[PDB]
Amino acid sequence: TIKEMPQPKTFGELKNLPLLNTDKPVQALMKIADELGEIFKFEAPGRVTRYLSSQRLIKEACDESRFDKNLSQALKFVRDFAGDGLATSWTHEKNWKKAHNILLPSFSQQAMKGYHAMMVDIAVQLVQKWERLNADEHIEVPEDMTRLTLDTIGLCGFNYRFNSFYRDQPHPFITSMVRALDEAMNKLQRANPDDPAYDENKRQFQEDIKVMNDLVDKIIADRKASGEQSDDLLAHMLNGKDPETGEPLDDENIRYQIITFLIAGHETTSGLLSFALYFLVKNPHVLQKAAEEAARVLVDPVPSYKQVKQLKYVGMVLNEALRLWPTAPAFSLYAKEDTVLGGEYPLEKGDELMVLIPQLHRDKTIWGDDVEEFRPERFENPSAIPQHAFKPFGNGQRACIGQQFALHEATLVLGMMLKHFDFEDHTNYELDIKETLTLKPEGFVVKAKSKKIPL
Ligand code: HEM
Ligand SMILES: C=Cc1ccccc1
Repeated sequence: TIKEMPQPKTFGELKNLPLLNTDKPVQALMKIADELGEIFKFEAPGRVTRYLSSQRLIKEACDESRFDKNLSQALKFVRDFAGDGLATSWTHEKNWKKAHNILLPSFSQQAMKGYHAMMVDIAVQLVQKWERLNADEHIEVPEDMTRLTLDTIGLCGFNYRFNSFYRDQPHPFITSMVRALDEAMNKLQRANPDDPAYDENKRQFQEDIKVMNDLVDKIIADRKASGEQSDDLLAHMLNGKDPETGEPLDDENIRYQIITFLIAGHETTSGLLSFALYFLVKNPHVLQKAAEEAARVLVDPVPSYKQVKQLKYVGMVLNEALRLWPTAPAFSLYAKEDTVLGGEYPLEKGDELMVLIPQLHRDKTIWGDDVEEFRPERFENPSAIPQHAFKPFGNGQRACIGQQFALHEATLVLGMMLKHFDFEDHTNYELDIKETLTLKPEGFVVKAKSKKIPL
């Protein structure tokens, strides 16, 4: 029979809404889940969702015959500049399935072999930056990781160089994309959005949408004009046809895909590299085992695709960082039809669910009692992990299309970092996780002492 769902504290007619009026709402929801357990109701004026934390319930939420992707309010705000690109589209929009089918070959593990050389171009620029630091300078870790991931998406995707390692202030496009994301997220905690206080925000948002559209629309038009034949993401969208409908993407949807790759991939991936290096410096025995593998495998001056696939322990480090702090920490679902969740929670068609990934990844019934320890070896026998226990890239057809790109990039870069430098947590850095659409260890800094191995 039916179980009644717990609910966190309420604020009269505002219901639970003021609980998300905080700088770190994911971390606040994790503490609620510790207090209330695997499922709790969350109400706001005019809306409700149910937050899920256990593998037992999230295995069912991941059944695509019963639940489909919902656009969170954050994604609906991002949609104002990401349009109907893949991340901010409903599964029922025609341009979702058309873009999914056209793009999927461009994102496969096999496709990584053609992106590898340009990933090494940007990775070598990061290593050279660090080798050229003076004694006792330091590294700002998320900032350098983000320079790397943005430049790698831009080059590998569309043959465009942001030249982030040549700058203090980013390329105008980046400045506009970052200020537009930041406005979209700030709209989630704005009590009176038509107050004159926000006139300048409005004006600045429209200006940044035009900067992004103008740049990306020109890159697409320049490529079509030159007839330059390439195999990059832009090439495949200009050339590719959906096998189902037989149609290509139009130029406006190509622009939205390019903007989408930039915003979906830049901070997720740079957060994964930042959290990985954080956990290595805080666990020197794990750092040592990952550095030994990098030295044994990366025997040439430039890593090859085949070498990066042999950095097995580096891969487990990266999975263990995604376990503890998955950098896109939540995703939303709706019930396609009335159904019962977990034998005891009846749901009506349209009812929303939220998957709280960091909490899923702390389920002691899956991982055992040491869930807060950073132990990459927990990924040595991955066939033993039950279904839907480990969800940093989302679920099903609406899972991350960039997963192979992100992990090849992060394994290559973290392997080169461990081959080339010893690392010092010179400030005994205290973890402070800043939340935007993604998670970052804010202010994480290290010193890197060169092992003096040439490139
Ligand atoms: C470690 C890094 C990354 C993480 C943790 C991550 C995480 C996720 C998650 C959780 C989703 C599902 C969102 C939802 O259900 O609402 C998603 C979707 C998506 N991501 Fe990633 N992502 C990463 C890197 C990337 C990269 C590098 C790209 C592009 C190059 C990319 C492109 C996309 C796209 C286009 C979608 C929407 C796919 C669809 O719905 O068809 N991501 N990602
Ligand atoms: C479009 C932004 C985004 C960010 C994280 C995951 C998926 C998409």
